[PDB]
Amino acid sequence: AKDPMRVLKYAILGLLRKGELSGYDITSYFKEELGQFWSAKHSQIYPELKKLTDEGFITFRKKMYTLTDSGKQELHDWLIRHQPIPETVKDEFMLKAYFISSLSRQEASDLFTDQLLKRKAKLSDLQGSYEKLMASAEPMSFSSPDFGHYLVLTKALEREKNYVSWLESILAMIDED
Amino acid sequence: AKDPMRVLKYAILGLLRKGELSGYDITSYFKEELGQFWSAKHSQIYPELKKLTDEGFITFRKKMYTLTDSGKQELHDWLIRHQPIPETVKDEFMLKAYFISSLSRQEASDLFTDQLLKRKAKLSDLQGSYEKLMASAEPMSFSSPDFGHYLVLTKALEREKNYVSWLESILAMIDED
Ligand SMILES: COc1cc(/C=C/C(=O)O)ccc1O
Ligand SMILES: COc1cc(/C=C/C(=O)O)ccc1O
Repeated sequence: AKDPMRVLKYAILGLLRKGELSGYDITSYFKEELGQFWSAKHSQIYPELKKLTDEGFITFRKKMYTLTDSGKQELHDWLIRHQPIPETVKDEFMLKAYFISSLSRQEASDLFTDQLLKRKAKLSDLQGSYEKLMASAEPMSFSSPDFGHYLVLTKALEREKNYVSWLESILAMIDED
Repeated sequence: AKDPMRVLKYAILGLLRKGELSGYDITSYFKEELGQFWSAKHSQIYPELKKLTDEGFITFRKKMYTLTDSGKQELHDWLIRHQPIPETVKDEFMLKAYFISSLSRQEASDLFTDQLLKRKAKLSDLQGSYEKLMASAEPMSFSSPDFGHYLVLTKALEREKNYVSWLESILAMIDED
């Protein structure tokens, strides 16, 4: 069996791509933006940092961490590797939807309406984060330092907007004329 | 520590909601439609079936399995329970996108174009499954026996369409005028 903390490997190497960071800084990215789409069990971060140092991908000199040439190559190879798209992530709400025959029209309406209100609230939160990012002076483009952050935030916004739209469509079918 | 096979519990109870099924039938739903969004390690199915029988949620009389009144209540309580939306599923491609600063414009174009072609192919596959479902005679509605299947398939189609659209948008930014 392999160590579950290995899931943090490329997240850690990537965070270091632009230059040195303290463990505090790294831990901070996980507590903030990076933890929203690549959650860490915070107990795993320092141990994985140690493993990557010991494997020669990261060095340190507070301790300040940087990529080695080996680390840079390790991150580059992973970025450019093509992998099949993975298996669909288990969405428990969608398993419920699959079994909707076990609910009355009203029960189905209440289940879907609960999910819609929750997803609209999440979308409001993402929209806030997006507006915060976009409050920067430099217009957004491929060359912006913040382009990767823009990519993750716009993906999440589109994702939740699409979930909301789908739920509204189903509610209209549950509430057919 | 709890048993990972417990992830199959409500999938199994739900499959039995409309009446008796053989283990072959249950295994078949997992190999086909249900495995596409709620994947089972096929080694876990029979053991979980046994656990649910022994817990009194399912009975058997080939062995043919049915929900007990307890099982029906167990499925009902889960269906109507409201849970917070869970944490975002780790999408490794999106971690790469977050670190796009480590790629040239051409490298970024090639990465995103690979992902787009793969997602368009998956979408073609979902569209085929959708057309197969919709080849039934009875028009689709809340009251259709197939409404739950429609829900999972349309969700998946919308999901992948939205991913494709997002990728196209990013490719156009990578290829700005
Ligand atoms: C709320 O702020 C953020 C959220 C995300 C991603 C969220 C998700 O994929 O669900 C990414 C960057 C952010 O700054
Ligand atoms: C390809 O056929 C199917 C696919 C799905 C779901 C796929 C997913 O969520 O990725 C559901 C029912 C189907 O019949």
